[PDB]
This record gives sequence, C-alpha cells and structure tokens, in this order.
Amino acid sequence: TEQQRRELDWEKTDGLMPVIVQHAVSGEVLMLGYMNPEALDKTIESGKVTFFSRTKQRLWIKGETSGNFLNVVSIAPDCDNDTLLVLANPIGPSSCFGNTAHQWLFLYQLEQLLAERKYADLYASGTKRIAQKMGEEGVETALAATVHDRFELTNEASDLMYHLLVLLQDQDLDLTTVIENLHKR
Amino acid sequence: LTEQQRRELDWEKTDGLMPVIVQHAVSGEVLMLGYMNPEALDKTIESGKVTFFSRTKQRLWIKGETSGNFLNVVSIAPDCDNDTLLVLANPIGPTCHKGTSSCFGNTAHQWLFLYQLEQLLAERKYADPETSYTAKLYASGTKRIAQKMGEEGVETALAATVHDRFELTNEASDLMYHLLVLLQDQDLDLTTVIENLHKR
Repeated sequence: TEQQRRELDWEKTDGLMPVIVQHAVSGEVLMLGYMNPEALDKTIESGKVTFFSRTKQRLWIKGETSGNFLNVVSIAPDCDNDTLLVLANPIGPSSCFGNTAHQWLFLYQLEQLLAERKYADLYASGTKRIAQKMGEEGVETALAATVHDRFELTNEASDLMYHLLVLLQDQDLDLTTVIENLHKR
Repeated sequence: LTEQQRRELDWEKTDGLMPVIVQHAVSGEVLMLGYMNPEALDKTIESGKVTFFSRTKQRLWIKGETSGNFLNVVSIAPDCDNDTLLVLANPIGPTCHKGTSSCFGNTAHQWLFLYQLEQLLAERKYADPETSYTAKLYASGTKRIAQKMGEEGVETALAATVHDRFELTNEASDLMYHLLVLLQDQDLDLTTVIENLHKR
C-alpha cells in the first residue's frame, strides 16, 4: 500500500482511477465509480468509499446524501495499476446491474430468503426437528451416492443444503461463518 | 441487451468508450475492466465472445486472440445510469498474464473461497492417495466417502441440538468439505446443486 499507491498509473487514467466496488462477502458487483488521489486517501483513511465527481464538482462519500455507505474491507489494483477493486460491506438498504447475477450468488440469496421466512405463516418445530432433517438427509445423500443415482443425489444434496442453512440460522450462524471457518483451515 | 437498452447507453459521458466489468459467471470473481466502443459491443453480442476496443492498437480485439484465453458471454447488463456494463462470462482457460485467474492480487470476496476449495478438491481426483487427505478419500471409494457425510450429518445435528455454536460451525465445515468430495466422486458439483436449489 505504501508501495502500491506510487505505482498507480495516475497518468494513464488522466488522474481519474476507475474503481470497481464489490460486496465483500457475496461477490455481487455493486457499482463502478472513479477516484482521484485524494478520494483514495480519504477512502483509505475514513474506511468509507469516497469518490470524486467525474461529472463536475467535488469529492463525495458514497451515502453522504442517502445514508447508504460502503465500509471498505480491501482495495487492490489490477496488473496494469489502472483499475482498483474495492471489496466493501454496505450499510443502510441490490446493485446497479438489472437482474444479472453470478450463479453462486443464488445460494447467498437463498440463505437470505430462508432467514426472512422465520416470520412467514420448520423453524417453529424447534432445533431438534430441524437437526433431524439434516441427519436424515445426510443418510439419504450417502445412500444415493452409494448406489450411483446421480439424479437422486443432486436432489438430496440440495435438500441437505437447504436444511443446513435453516439449521445454521436457527443457531444464529450462517454459511459465511462456515466458509470463513474453512478458509482458516 | 435490448434494442432500447443499447440506444440508451451513455456513450458521450464515456467519450465513446464504455467501461465493461467482466465477472466470472459462476464464481463471482471479478476478472478485469475493459473498454468497448459500439462496434466492440456489437461483436461481443454477435460472437458470444468478449471483444474490446484497444485504444492503444486502434482495433477491435477478442480477448484471447493471442493467448487462447477467451471469455464466453453469459450475460450483459447496464448500471442504473447507463455508463458501465457488467458482463458475466465463463473463461475458456485461466484469464490473467501471470498464470493466475483475475487481475486483482489475492483479494477475494469471502464466498469465493468455497468455489476455490471445490476446485482444489476436484483437481485431487487425479492425485495419488498419499498426496492429500482428499486423494486418500477418493481412493477409499464412494461408500467410505458417503459414510463420512452421513456421520458428519449426525454430528452437525447433535452439535446444534445441544446449542454448541463452536462445534456446529466445525461439524458443518466438515460436512461441506466431505459433501463436495462426494459430489465430485459422483461426477457432480456444488454448482449443479445450487442450480437445483434455484429451480426451487
């Protein structure tokens, strides 16, 4: 970062660096904005995404007019030091690209849908009964693989994931916590 | 991209070169930022391959023209002000010029790790039993892999039932790891599972 910032190709970008902002957990791409060297210093120092208006006037912190700020987790250049990628966590309530989404994003959204259905008209049956579904789906999953029924295996693996996400939510965890736990190993 | 969407693209704001974010259509990894002129975008759409306009060489080029690493277009969409496109794409070989994947150092969104773990576990179908825990699992055969799943389902269930949030995190991690290997063992993958989940 003391090295990286000098090497930024400010000349090639006309002092206006393109910055991709991406959700730090889910990988959803949120926006492209533009940073001058000041914007980047303020971003680094504040920990909030700060841009510089291409259109006309001034630095602006993302959210300074709405409450919808982006907390920086990481910033990295590409190979030619002419684009930044910022991983950020949004605060205040998805991203500017219509309904396009990378396939695995659906698992992350599914988890959000299952969390909201705590309050619809499985969760009410209590931890033990949610747990019983995992355990019995693990059995089914094991048997379907073992007889090489790939179609059954897919559907049981799918029920297993579904129920595991519910089980995690029930105990105030989530799949992000598991994934991070795997990353630490 | 619809007819009217292309009509509304803000080419003047961008000086006739639209910024285009290229993202891996499955994993979510951001691969690169490039630029298209209108023709670059038209060939991208017609060809199914990501085609930029190199302001340096002053021509169209299909990413992969000199490396073989092409990008198969899955989807294209504008941001809400029509001055950036997002292209979801499936690479045909690894995308960046120093052997790796994307341009952006080792930074990744947190869920990318699960995708990466899966790919590691898939590579090790080759590797021989002493090369890794995974290769050893694969050599033990389907039934032993499935036994670990069933056992980890039982453990995950019990750890939840007694409200040990620490053990549940760990047992659920073990469950995920082994589930990935079992799917790979049966020539499936988590992508295929996520699709089935999506279908409901």
